[PDB]
Amino acid sequence: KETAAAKFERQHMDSSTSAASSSNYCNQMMKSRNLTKDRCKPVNTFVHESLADVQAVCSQKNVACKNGQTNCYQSYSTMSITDCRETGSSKYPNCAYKTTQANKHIIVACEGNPYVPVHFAASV
Ligand SMILES: [Cl-]
Ligand SMILES: [Cl-]
Repeated sequence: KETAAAKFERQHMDSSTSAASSSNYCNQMMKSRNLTKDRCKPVNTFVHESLADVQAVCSQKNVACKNGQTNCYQSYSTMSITDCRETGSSKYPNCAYKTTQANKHIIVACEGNPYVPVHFAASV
């Protein structure tokens, strides 16, 4: 199995682009990251920052997670992100996503040793 840290990297990191540049970004990335293999993953966010900047969020503002957990952290600054969500015209295996680029603070849940992001919670 994939470790929790590696799964977070695979699903959310995209340090190779500064931002989504086309409406087809989500369709291409969801496929490239294998998120449309067994089913169409309904929602997913990609972060366009270096891995080190994202891992550093685990040392930033500690805030509560929606589920009540207390290992969530919010980034002090805004980051370049792309939210990908299936449209109503999406049916596996023909997955289709709406791409929405934005600059916002991210919230992640951290764990382990080293203590790194394991779950993408939300953006503000
Ligand atoms: Cl994979
Ligand atoms: Cl997500």
